[PDB]
Amino acid sequence: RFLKVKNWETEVVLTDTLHLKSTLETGCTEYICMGSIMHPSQHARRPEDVATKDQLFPLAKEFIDQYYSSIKRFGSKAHMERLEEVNKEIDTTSTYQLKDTELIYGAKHAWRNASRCVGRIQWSKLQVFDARDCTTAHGMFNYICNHVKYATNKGNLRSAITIFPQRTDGKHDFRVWNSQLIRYAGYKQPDGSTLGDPANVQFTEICIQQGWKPPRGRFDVLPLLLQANGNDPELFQIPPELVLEVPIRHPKFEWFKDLGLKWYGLPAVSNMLLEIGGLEFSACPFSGWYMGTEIGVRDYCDNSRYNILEEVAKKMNLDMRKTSSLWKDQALVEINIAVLYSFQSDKVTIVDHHSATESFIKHMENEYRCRGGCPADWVWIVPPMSGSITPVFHQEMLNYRLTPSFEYQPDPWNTHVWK
Amino acid sequence: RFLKVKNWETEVVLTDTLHLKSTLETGCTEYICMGSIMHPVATKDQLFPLAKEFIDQYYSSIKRFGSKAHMERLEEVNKEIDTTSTYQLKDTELIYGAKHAWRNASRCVGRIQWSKLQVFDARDCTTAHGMFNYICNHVKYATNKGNLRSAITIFPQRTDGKHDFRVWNSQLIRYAGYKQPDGSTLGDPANVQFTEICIQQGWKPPRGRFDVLPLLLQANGNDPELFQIPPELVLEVPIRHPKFEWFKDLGLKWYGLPAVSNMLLEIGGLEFSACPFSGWYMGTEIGVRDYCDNSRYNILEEVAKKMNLDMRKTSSLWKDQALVEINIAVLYSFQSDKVTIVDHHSATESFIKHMENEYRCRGGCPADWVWIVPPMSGSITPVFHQEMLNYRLTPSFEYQPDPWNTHVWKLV
Ligand code: HEM
Ligand code: HEM
Ligand SMILES: Cc1cc(N)nc(COc2cc(CCN3CCC(F)(F)CC3)cc(F)c2F)c1
Ligand SMILES: Cc1cc(N)nc(COc2cc(CCN3CCC(F)(F)CC3)cc(F)c2F)c1
Ligand SMILES: C[C@H](O)[C@H](O)[C@H]1CNc2nc(N)[nH]c(=O)c2N1
Ligand SMILES: C[C@H](O)[C@H](O)[C@H]1CNc2nc(N)[nH]c(=O)c2N1
Ligand SMILES: [Zn+2]
Repeated sequence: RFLKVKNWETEVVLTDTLHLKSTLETGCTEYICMGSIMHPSQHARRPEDVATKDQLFPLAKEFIDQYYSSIKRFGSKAHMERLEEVNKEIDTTSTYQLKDTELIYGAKHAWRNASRCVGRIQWSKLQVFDARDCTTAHGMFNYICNHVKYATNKGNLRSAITIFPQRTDGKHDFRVWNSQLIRYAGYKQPDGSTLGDPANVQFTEICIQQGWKPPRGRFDVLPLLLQANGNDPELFQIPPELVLEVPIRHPKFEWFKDLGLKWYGLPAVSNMLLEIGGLEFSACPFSGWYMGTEIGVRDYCDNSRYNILEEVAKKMNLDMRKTSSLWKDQALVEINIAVLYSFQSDKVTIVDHHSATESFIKHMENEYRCRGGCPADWVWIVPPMSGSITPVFHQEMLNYRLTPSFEYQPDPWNTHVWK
Repeated sequence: RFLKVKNWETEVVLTDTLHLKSTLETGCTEYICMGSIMHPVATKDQLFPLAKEFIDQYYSSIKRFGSKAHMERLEEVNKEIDTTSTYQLKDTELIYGAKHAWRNASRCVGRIQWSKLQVFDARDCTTAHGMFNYICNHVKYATNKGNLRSAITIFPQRTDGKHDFRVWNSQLIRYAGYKQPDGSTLGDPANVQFTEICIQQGWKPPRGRFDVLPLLLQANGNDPELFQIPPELVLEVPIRHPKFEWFKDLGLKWYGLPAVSNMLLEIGGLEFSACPFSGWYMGTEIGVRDYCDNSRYNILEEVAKKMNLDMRKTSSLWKDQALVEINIAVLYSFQSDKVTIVDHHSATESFIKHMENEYRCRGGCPADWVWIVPPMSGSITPVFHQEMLNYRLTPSFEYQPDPWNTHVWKLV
């Protein structure tokens, strides 16, 4: 009927009715909760390939309805024309095309709806680049460069999304094969260890296989591997002057700069699927700006990532015999101090996890005020260090799936037939 | 039906069949997940299937299912429910029930020790003085001069609801909280309400920072009664730091024995409304939650102050820096006094080992990621990366209303 969530630090109780508009399954049941499953559900809104009219149109009707409801219409002339227009369009092309307004609406609301995104207070300030006229990988390279350059903005990062042509039959997808626009290569060393970023060893090998010439450093920005209209993907090197990087140094430890660490400034997720009114935009790279922990905790300290903890602990002269000295926890703090200090010293947008989580609490409040709820994944929202000293740790959250949304999709090299 | 859980750090995949045996709700629906919600007497007819379920499972665990003894027990339980509208667990069933309620505690990271549980049967207890005696012996046994040992003491089960046994304390050892006229709090701000209840019941408070609270014990539905745990049974650890000589000057201490006492133990449909159980601490419970939660002792600013940290902006991570040192202090202090403690790294690693074993021998292990992940350094512990299925098996430990919200006072 209606569900309350409580913050146990402040005893604020919020009352959620927005979940009544939830469309697809969470993966949980009355008897089993999957809230820590990374991909709990395969409930998609349309079949795998080109859907029949009774399949795609209801999804379309729902989104147009929602969009016109959003803008204080519904039933207006333009709404009833838009329905008949989408009707005839599906009647004659098995798909339909979004107007520019609806596309901008759907992107912003997919972001707004992203229960895993702590950054959503910014949701309505999204720059939407319409790339639906794109037709070749070279055109995708042009569009993505413009995205990177606009979003980077000489460090004053700007949120943006570039939306390439929607899926038609499934054999013609546009995909950015890179999981993110800018990542560092991972190199399988002969002994068995790994140089660079271990997460990317496979993708780095597809790139080498596709003819990329690895510099074989620790921070080799990977080429783009762009696929247009289902064709074989093509490699492009992003102009280095477009890839802003921050050398990581520490405000107290002078020896820290000598770890040779740097990171890139723009986080740009490029492997997710944007779904609006039943249409599926398989190539929609979206970017914002980093939360320090993503680099300082996950990218740097995960065991199967850069794994610098013991290296930094050594330089710190920390008791590393046993776990209880908390040498890992201590170094982990210093690394995230360095990351934050470095980005701010170079005037590159970055938000610490205290500020970010605080903003999200404010966002939840706004959303419950105006929308009647805010889907949020507590497992993703709580930062990967110092969880309980951030306000979201003490904040109950309801999770549910609202459309438009960003969705996971298979890695294209698992599903692509080469030519 | 099967369900797979992945570890994204190791790629190990486990297959959960055990979830097919849960029965009460998780709180989640098919379209909403409530996995971060903290909190989401039986008739004769209701009790028979619950009883049979538990007796069936006990006899299954001991490879005696279908046996002569299984079937007579089942019939013997049915007669009791017919006669008395309830039944009595055998001692073996009580021990097994209690161990398995711990085993099934999806929020508990220390379940690798679930089968080493000392079970104190206190179902013959009739008065608050009796409960105190039992609880004193529990505390002495568990504390074991710092070599802490897991233990539960089980008092008589619910009958009509009018005769509940209750430990009104949320935990057996807690420090008192006193709000001052000026709004400030002395002691443990969490326990201010419960301290007020004791003071009203007659407890004379020392009004200090680490006053061990008195037990407030209710037997057979009667008004609860006050008892002072004998001070020699409350092992405490003064918190010092290995590096900062100044840390001892914070005057911090903590009690060695964590002993939860406000929960309900549910075995075969029977409700044991008073079942205090204890183990030993994970360091972050004290060092992160007890000390650094804002609603708690809130010593981050104090500790950061003494670290000459820049506390102007959050991005200096002064809170994270001070939190780590505090948790080092907690572990170093307990270890130096040879009082059992476990750091969150060692604890999470053992629980993964345990979880894996539980999938192998039992077909799964229900687990609450929101509670298993430590409250600091979350992703540098192995559990953060471990997918976990959450579901509710019985026997279970269950939450229950605070007794002062339900008790109807006898004394005029
Ligand atoms: C503007 C600054 C932003 C910040 C600080 C931010 C923060 C974050 C963080 C920390 C995560 C978790 C990332 C991880 O642990 O891998 C996340 C997830 C996510 N964000 Fe945001 N975000 C921002 C902008 C955006 C934008 C512009 C979009 C889309 C238009 C977006 C959509 C998402 C989605 C879909 C996820 C889930 C990703 C997944 O499931 O793998 N975010 N965000
Ligand atoms: C032996 C060492 C033990 C360790 C290291 C341990 C560790 C923990 C921790 C860290 C929590 C989370 C507590 C919180 O954040 O408030 C917890 C919860 C819990 N533990 Fe264990 N525990 C231990 C023993 C036990 C025993 C002996 C029992 C029962 C016989 C038990 C049953 C539970 C239950 C039911 C919870 C959930 C608490 C709640 O829901 O409020 N644990 N444990
Ligand atoms: C828009 C946006 C803003 C922001 N501030 N952050 C993000 C998240 O962006 C990245 C995320 C990752 C890691 C993704 N992670 C890998 C392991 C996993 F698969 F298990 C879960 C997903 C690497 C990157 F380079 C990223 F830019 C996105
Ligand atoms: C057997 C066992 C071992 C262990 N290692 N730990 C525990 C849990 O022990 C305690 C937990 C708490 C606080 C519980 N917490 C209160 C705030 C909340 F209500 F929000 C959520 C529950 C206080 C204490 F004194 C504790 F001993 C139990
Ligand atoms: C809102 C949220 O569920 C709440 O803060 C939970 C989070 N995880 C927790 N985890 C543990 N171990 N103990 C807790 O009290 C909590 N509190
Ligand atoms: C198993 C677990 O769900 C997985 O490791 C999750 C935990 N929470 C996370 N939270 C964020 N923000 N990002 C992640 O990659 C993860 N990983
Ligand atoms: Zn759930």
